[PDB]
Amino acid sequence: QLTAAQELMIQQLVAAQLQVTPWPLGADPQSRDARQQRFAHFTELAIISVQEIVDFAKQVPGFLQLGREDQIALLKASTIEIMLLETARRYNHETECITFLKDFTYSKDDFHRAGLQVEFINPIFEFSRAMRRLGLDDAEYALLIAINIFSADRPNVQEPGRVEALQQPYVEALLSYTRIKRPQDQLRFPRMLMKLVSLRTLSSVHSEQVFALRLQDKKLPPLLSEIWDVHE
Ligand SMILES: O=S(=O)(c1ccccc1)N(CC(F)(F)F)c1ccc(C(O)(C(F)(F)F)C(F)(F)F)cc1
Repeated sequence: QLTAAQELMIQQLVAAQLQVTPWPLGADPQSRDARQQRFAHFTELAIISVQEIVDFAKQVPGFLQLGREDQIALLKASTIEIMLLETARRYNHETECITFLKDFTYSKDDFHRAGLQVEFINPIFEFSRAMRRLGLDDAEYALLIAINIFSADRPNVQEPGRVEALQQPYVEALLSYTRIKRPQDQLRFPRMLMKLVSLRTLSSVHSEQVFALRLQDKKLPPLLSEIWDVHE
């Protein structure tokens, strides 16, 4: 059984988890102004997602207690990973679209029309598609978000032992939650760890998608820019 202390951390997380420039209508796909406006749209969707991800972290017990520079380094690393996680949650398997809202849905071709490469769009859609077979519930997603944020090995983490100590009760809760929910499915927890590793691959591919877009003269807005640009 889950201990009281685990049922409490899950509930806080779930409760905490409860808490634009228009697509260019009928513009040519080859059109450069249209490709810029599609990019700017996604960019603005993405800005609302870091906002909500930063507001969610502030509510994870311990996070605000951490070094200001560690907060930022933890948020820097995991933003794209958490966005990817959420995209998967919201994927419409009938329609083959990542949904942001409800009338805001995007196919592979939508992303291509914004100047993105198949090298990035294909693996994001495959990850979304493969997440349904895992059948995660609210609590499992939330636990996974919290463990993703408390990753001791991110670039520029100055207090990794503190970060790991904060992670452990969440990994431990997740383990026991999976054993309770699916006693017969002993591959479930390792599958969850496998997604974490996928997220680090897709975070890396996202980074080079951002770089290539710079070579096409497409610049991220300041807020996203400080998260994702490389510069020497
Ligand atoms: O799901 S996203 O976060 C997303 C962003 C905006 C609108 C809808 C969905 N996303 C796809 C992913 F699967 F990776 F999560 C996404 C994130 C970031 C980007 C970009 O960084 C930018 F600039 F558009 F925001 C880029 F296009 F450069 F890759 C594009 C798509």
